[PDB]
Amino acid sequence: PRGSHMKLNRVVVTGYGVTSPIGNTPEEFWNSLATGKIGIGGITKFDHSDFDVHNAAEIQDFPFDKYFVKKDTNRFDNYSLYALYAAQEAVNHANLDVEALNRDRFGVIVASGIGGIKEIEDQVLRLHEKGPKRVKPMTLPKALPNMASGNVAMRFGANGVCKSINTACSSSNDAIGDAFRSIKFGFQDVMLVGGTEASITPFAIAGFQALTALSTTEDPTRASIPFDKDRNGFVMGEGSGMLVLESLEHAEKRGATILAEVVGYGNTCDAYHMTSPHPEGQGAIKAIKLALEEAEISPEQVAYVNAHGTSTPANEKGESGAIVAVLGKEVPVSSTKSFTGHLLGAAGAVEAIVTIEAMRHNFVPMTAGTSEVSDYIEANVVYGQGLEKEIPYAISNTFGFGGHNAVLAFKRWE
Amino acid sequence: PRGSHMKLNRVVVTGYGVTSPIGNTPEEFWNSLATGKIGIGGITKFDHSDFDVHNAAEIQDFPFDKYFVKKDTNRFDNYSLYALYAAQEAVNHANLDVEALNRDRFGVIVASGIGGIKEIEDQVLRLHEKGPKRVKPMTLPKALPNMASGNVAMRFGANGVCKSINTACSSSNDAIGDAFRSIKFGFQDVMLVGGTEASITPFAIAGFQALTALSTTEDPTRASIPFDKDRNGFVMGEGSGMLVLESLEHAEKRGATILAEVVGYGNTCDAYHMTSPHPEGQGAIKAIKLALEEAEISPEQVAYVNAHGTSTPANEKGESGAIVAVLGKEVPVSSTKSFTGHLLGAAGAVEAIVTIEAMRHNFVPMTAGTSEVSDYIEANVVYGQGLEKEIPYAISNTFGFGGHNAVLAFKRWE
Ligand SMILES: [Mg+2]
Ligand SMILES: [Mg+2]
Ligand SMILES: [Mg+2]
Ligand SMILES: [Mg+2]
Repeated sequence: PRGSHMKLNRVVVTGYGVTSPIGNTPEEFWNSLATGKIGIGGITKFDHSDFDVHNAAEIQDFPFDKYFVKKDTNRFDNYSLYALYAAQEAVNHANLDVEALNRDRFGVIVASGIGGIKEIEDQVLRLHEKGPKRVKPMTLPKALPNMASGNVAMRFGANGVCKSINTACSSSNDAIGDAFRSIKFGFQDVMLVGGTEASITPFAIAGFQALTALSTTEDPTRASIPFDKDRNGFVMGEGSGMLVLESLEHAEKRGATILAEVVGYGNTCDAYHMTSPHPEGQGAIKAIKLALEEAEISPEQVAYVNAHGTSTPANEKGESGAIVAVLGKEVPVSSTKSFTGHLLGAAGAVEAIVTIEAMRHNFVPMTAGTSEVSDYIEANVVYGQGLEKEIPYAISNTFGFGGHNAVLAFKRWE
Repeated sequence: PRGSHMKLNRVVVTGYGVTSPIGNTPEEFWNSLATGKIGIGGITKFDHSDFDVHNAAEIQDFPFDKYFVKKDTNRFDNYSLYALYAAQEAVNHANLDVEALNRDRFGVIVASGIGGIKEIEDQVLRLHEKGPKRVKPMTLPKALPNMASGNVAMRFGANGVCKSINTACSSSNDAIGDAFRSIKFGFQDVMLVGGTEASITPFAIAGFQALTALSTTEDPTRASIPFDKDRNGFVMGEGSGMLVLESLEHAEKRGATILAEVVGYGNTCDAYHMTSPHPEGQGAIKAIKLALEEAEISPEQVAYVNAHGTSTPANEKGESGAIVAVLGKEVPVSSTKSFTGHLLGAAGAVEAIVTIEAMRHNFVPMTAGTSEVSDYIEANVVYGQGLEKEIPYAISNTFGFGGHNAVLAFKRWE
């Protein structure tokens, strides 16, 4: 028989990995934040002469050779390559020996908003140029958005939970929350969890341009400017973040080095507009409150907010309103999309890494680029330079296309 | 403060909705099963002259006019239309008054494996024929796989959890399991949950043909033949199933009519091959056992298995092996993909409806088409005609591309 009651478990972070426009190790990634070096510049992945958008945050130095060989491009779109690299880096960082685990209690969640969209565009064209017999056998294994999760599970022998979650910009915030809840409620002992996106393509840029969602600002240093009066759309980035989560008991029993604790998760829905956030941040308020309630902390204990902060007029008006409503005007807020661009399905995972690293360095990274915050924005937006401070608890927001709100609360470790 | 312990809740089904190749109401859908009328025939959605596959299970009578008007095609791909129709039908069936609910405790999960893939193919072509300025503004709101969930939430004012899950063929089995766990652990009181797919398109058929995953059998009555010695690939279907799940307390307090109870969920990963299931069903065995353990039932109590049963050599060899290993050679097994085709991300939701309807009618639907089961298959495969019997508990399997195994256990209600 099963018990009537479940005794809750604590959940800790033991390692992480990243490939991104500002670095491919936590040390490189943090150094960019601490020195004020952004990753936005002119697009190089395709000819963008006919577009209205000419900037993106690219990974121009992906360390392909560390783990892969040429034949791996037959099997993996970049959206999977990025996840596999970040997952191996996270396993290494955690000093996790996957051959010593209970593999039935080891799971994987790899979120993505769009999946292998380069593969889709290129094979649609091949179909219509050459006919159906010439579509590549590996088209769907490369393209379908769940495949990165299955690929990561195969690499590490994870026989437990394996899934992908899609909530657009919230996808990897929801992934980390779901993995946290799995471990908290006793289903798994170890989860590799995060997100990945590789959507700097003609089609995906054209689609977001058609939605009027992208900044058309020519100067790459003035294009991603969250909370700034001149903001006018997001700048697309690419990459992956992956975290190792463990039960506290599992981590301590094996002598792991613990990097942070996950303590709360809030997920709500605006049920308001298909792509615009609620203008007063109504769903965002409720998501923040849920995360704090689960973590058993008061608003005054939150010492940093890593904002969703995509650099749109509507987003930061509501998001500042939501943060002020729940937490007030003193808590420091910054958006690191000013450095990384908008990583879409990978945004929550990379921003969880930002938040953990901020707690471990006693340092709130600035919002790069921003100079003049809108008059009506009442939140304590950090810009110009970062802030030295103790950060015992912090939250990271994502408020995504489709109305999906997700907030994670983290606690500094001992 | 939060408790140290969570008191578990029971979870019940109060309504469901369906659009599918064998019907667009539970009554039509069941009647097709009870009379032996399949939904597979020649493709009509595109010119398939150049293809090797000429059959599919289409919805050729979608009741567009019941809820939609012409302008809705500007906003919604068919993958969202199908989900919105099935969700409204489920709400109606449940006699759920969405204006009387706690909307913060009302959530939505709409699974999909591929999302608005017609929109993607058609707008890729527009991009390359006319240039980026001519890509339609609603391209990504129509295409992205999370949008159906957000659309359903907006229709009903669901302000709680809103997400999409992608585990290919397992997507809506995992969706229903996730919603079940949310309610069981006290996060939500009511969830609208299921899946949707609209992938009978040149691109998606060409992709599955290139994977060698589709039956090339010309006779539509011999193409989807799960467990049969002549099986040679799946037949693609389309549509959506949506269920209303409630806590037992919420359902009884409002005087709902209860249709079934959800009692267990097992999710594991083969971590074996990217698209082929483990040949001996090793991950499937563990997923079945997890569902039974959570439901607190013994193997002998399972009275029907709705198989994954896609009509591939490798699938049914391992799946029969897994069923025999855990449950033995007497429990009746049938695959209704013989009627509906493979609904991909919608398969688990429509098959949950099959399973519930079987329990409510005291009737195991047959596997249509199949005549001669492979010599090595030891499971009690029902074919030729369905079986009259009491079904107090039942399970439904999905074992999807990427290694994702999901099993749901249901209990008949009082
Ligand atoms: Mg660098
Ligand atoms: Mg954030
Ligand atoms: Mg009919
Ligand atoms: Mg099934």
